[PDB]
Parts: sequence; structure tokens; C-alpha cells
Amino acid sequence: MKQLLEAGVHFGHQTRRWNPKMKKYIFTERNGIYIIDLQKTVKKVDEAFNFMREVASDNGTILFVGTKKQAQESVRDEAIRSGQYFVNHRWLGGTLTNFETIQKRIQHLKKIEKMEADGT
RNA sequence: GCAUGGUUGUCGUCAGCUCGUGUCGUGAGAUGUUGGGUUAAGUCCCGCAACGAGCGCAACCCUUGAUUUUAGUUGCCAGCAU
Ligand SMILES: [Mg+2]
Ligand SMILES: [Mg+2]
Ligand SMILES: [Mg+2]
Ligand SMILES: [Mg+2]
Ligand SMILES: [Mg+2]
Ligand SMILES: [Mg+2]
Ligand SMILES: [Mg+2]
Ligand SMILES: [Mg+2]
Ligand SMILES: [Mg+2]
Ligand SMILES: [Mg+2]
Ligand SMILES: [Mg+2]
Ligand SMILES: [Mg+2]
Repeated sequence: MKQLLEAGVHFGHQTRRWNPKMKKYIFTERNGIYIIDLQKTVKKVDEAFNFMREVASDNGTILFVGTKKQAQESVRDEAIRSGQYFVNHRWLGGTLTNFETIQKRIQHLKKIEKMEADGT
């Protein structure tokens, strides 16, 4: 349910393209591809589970960020179901530091949308 | 006219000149404005740590090509007499 459940395609990247900081997270070395300690994955996903417990115990706003082309259906669908927020296309430079300009553009689209339907 | 105001030529109606808020730089600064396409054009698109805006481009002005209403003299003459 936590170790054997995933199985399938849960391997790493090629040996040439790797980060040394991950030496503790590698199980074995396959042909180029590395192998990741699934035993570890369980503990740390449990800590992520508990951290999101603490975060979302109160009414909190969260963002699902994902652009990798094998990601842009999920983040959208569980963000819609969970009612939280997501960015699935490219990340515009400064959506948080320039939150003011981004929300001006949001207000622009929203106002012209009420123009289209609620207005003339 | 080499002390000036005003008026004009020229590149050339060529496509440029900048700002606000963010980020990257010890700093002067940088990015946007670089790259690939497309356009008459910084015209637009796709990329991309930038998101937008302003003066220049374009539009508003004049004329020409089609047509409707209003108006028939000094304009026009079709069906009618001269
Ligand atoms: Mg003289
Ligand atoms: Mg003089
Ligand atoms: Mg002179
Ligand atoms: Mg002289
Ligand atoms: Mg002079
Ligand atoms: Mg002289
Ligand atoms: Mg020049
Ligand atoms: Mg120049
Ligand atoms: Mg320039
Ligand atoms: Mg440059
Ligand atoms: Mg322009
Ligand atoms: Mg013009």
C-alpha cells in the first residue's frame, strides 16, 4: 500500500545526469538509470502528509505548480476537485513578487468578462 | 547665421526613444528592447525572469472607386407639345 503499491515505472535518471547531493537517495545503479530507495519514499511522504495536515487544518490557500508535459492534467483536476489553486502552463516571471501586476491583469480579464456577459 | 529667436533642408515616413513595478549585479548598470519566424512597421506570434504602459508605426482628417435617403435651380430630358 506504500512500498509495493507504486512499483511499475519508479526509476531514476541516467548516471551522467545526476546530482551528487542525492547520493543518500540511490538504491542501486542500473544501466544508466539509478534506483531509488522506495523504503525512504514511504517515511518522507508520511512527513509530507503530516505537514500538509498542519498547513490545511486551517483555511489555507495552496498552489499546485507543474509544467512538465507528463503533468498537465492532474494538477488541474485535483486542484479543481480540492478547490485550491494551480498553475499548469508556464510560470510567468514574478506571479508572487509582482502579485500586484498579476492581479491587475486578472482584474482586466474579469472586468472585460463581465463586459462580455453581464455587460453589453 | 561661429552670440541668438523664429522658419527650413538632410538622413527619412527610416523604425526607433523611453517609463512604472519586479528580479539579476558590491557598484555604475542590466532585463523588458536578446533568440527563431512573420510584417510596410518595436506589426504580430512562439520562446524566454519578466508583467505592462507611453511618445513614434497603425487609426481619427482630405480625396478617389459602389450605393441609399434628403433637395431639384442656373443642373438633367425619359415618356409628352414646341
Ligand atoms: Mg552671415
Ligand atoms: Mg543661430
Ligand atoms: Mg547654423
Ligand atoms: Mg557660414
Ligand atoms: Mg538655426
Ligand atoms: Mg563660421
Ligand atoms: Mg537615422
Ligand atoms: Mg536610430
Ligand atoms: Mg532600443
Ligand atoms: Mg543583450
Ligand atoms: Mg508599437
Ligand atoms: Mg499615421
